[PDB]
Amino acid sequence: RKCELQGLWRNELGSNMTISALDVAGTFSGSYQTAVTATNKQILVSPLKGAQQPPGTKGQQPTFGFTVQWQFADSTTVFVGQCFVDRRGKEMLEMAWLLREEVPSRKDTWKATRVGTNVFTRV
Amino acid sequence: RKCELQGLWRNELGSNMTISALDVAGTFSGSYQTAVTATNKQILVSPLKGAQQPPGTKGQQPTFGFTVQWQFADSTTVFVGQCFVDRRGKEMLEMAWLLREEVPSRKDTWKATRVGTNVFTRV
Amino acid sequence: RKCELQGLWRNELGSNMTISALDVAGTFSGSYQTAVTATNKQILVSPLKGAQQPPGTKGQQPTFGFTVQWQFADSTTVFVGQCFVDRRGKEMLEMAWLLREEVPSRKDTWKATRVGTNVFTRV
Amino acid sequence: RKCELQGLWRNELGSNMTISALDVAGTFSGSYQTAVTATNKQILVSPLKGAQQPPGTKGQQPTFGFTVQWQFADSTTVFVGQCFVDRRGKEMLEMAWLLREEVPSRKDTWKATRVGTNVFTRV
Ligand SMILES: O=C(O)CCCC[C@H]1[C@H]2NC(=O)N[C@H]2C[S@@]1=O
Ligand SMILES: O=C(O)CCCC[C@H]1[C@H]2NC(=O)N[C@H]2C[S@@]1=O
Ligand SMILES: O=C(O)CCCC[C@H]1[C@H]2NC(=O)N[C@H]2C[S@@]1=O
Ligand SMILES: O=C(O)CCCC[C@H]1[C@H]2NC(=O)N[C@H]2C[S@@]1=O
Repeated sequence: RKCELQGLWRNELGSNMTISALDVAGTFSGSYQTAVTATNKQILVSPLKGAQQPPGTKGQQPTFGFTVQWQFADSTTVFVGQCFVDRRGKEMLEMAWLLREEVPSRKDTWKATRVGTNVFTRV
Repeated sequence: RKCELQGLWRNELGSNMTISALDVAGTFSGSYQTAVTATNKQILVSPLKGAQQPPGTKGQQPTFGFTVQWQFADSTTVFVGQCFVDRRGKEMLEMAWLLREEVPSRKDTWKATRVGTNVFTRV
Repeated sequence: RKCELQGLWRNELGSNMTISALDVAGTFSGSYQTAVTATNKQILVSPLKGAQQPPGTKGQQPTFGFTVQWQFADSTTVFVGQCFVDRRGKEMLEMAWLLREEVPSRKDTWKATRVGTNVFTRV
Repeated sequence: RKCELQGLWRNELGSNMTISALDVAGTFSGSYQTAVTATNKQILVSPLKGAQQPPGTKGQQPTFGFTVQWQFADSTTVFVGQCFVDRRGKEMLEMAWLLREEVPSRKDTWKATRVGTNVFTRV
């Protein structure tokens, strides 16, 4: 089915992710291979956990989000988004994300969160 | 233990959330009772799914995130953050969030995502 | 003059903007013709006001930001970004933005702010 | 003059800012003394430039935004917000911000932008 989250996706940065089938409650797992890191550590495949809303009846794909638990950094990213299918059946996940760094003190919390967007296409 | 995610939390908006114990992989579930909605629907307790990094050894709490699958809206929120413990042992979760609305077309994606911050204290 | 902000730009949504010459302090003015709106109002050209950092000497273009005072809406947008010149000399402004709605009370501030990204190319 | 931007403000991080009188077009200037920095540089007073919407007639203060050109860093911040007067007449600016780092290449743009919120009270 078009825009099913399950499967292999790639974003404009060259990152890849695999999403599992959805459980009955719309929960899913997956793995994320980022192309880029703000750290200087070697990148390792990392697990993700999320949930997607059940589909409506208006020809629109439901919203979803997940958390990436990076295996090589102390940071955590969450992504939230919605899939779209164009005229030609090409699927795209439009996503926004927040990347949270682990900071030394509460006084540094103001600087801890970066934000961005990604677009994923089906591999 | 201080800053253990498991338990009952409340934010400045008056929202409440319960977080489960962490599984071995640092995955957790929970429920979220928001005080506020951008919709005009009646608020219903909603499930959450997330993951937390394992703790370091520097006296700092690890980062974490989760997804809220709202039971009364087509939207999805993700939250990402870090707990802090003050001089007096009062715990606070410092969080940033993105709220994603389900939009009718890809051309409306630009307007689909709101952003904010919350601070949770232990109930 | 590569990556000189002064001039005419268009982003991926079809929005156009004109930036005036920078004054000595790096402040500038301009106009912004958005292709899209979250309102049901007729879009009208709107003024912008901003500032850019002095160029450094390392071959990297300086960061800059601006505010757009929409003439057809009660909201305000801020854009912040940096210009890049590709291998062929083509200029792109990579920007992130926040769109702030005017809300009826303080309790409503939580839902007031949308976030996104745009890329502009020279017209 | 309740919620008149002109004047002196301090936020929860200890930052101070002075906003000049608004000109007829609602544009303004000012200075910003941040208490905190993501750099290891000595903080220096920095100029801001912004704009505010014309007051409506519904008893709600208009949205506004500004850019801060940090004098001690290569980054730029944009703030966007709205003033509120509480039951006792106390004014608070509820603001969200983006802090854009200058990055060495375009490929690095993804990590360039931090986001957060501040609340200002009249000094
Ligand atoms: O560097 C880190 O702290 C962990 C790796 C973060 C990779 C980021 C980057 N990769 C990607 O595919 N989209 C952006 C948003 S994700 O936080
Ligand atoms: O209105 C909706 O679309 C679903 C409910 C969203 C509640 C928001 C609001 N509640 C809260 O505790 N923090 C903020 C961020 S959450 O998206
Ligand atoms: O609808 C409104 O409230 C005012 C118009 C906002 C247009 C938005 C939209 N147009 C554009 O070029 N980029 C995005 C970010 S801007 O806030
Ligand atoms: O360190 C830098 O790059 C420049 C200074 C940035 C200070 C930040 C910090 N100060 C403040 O009052 N609110 C937050 C958001 S502002 O970007």
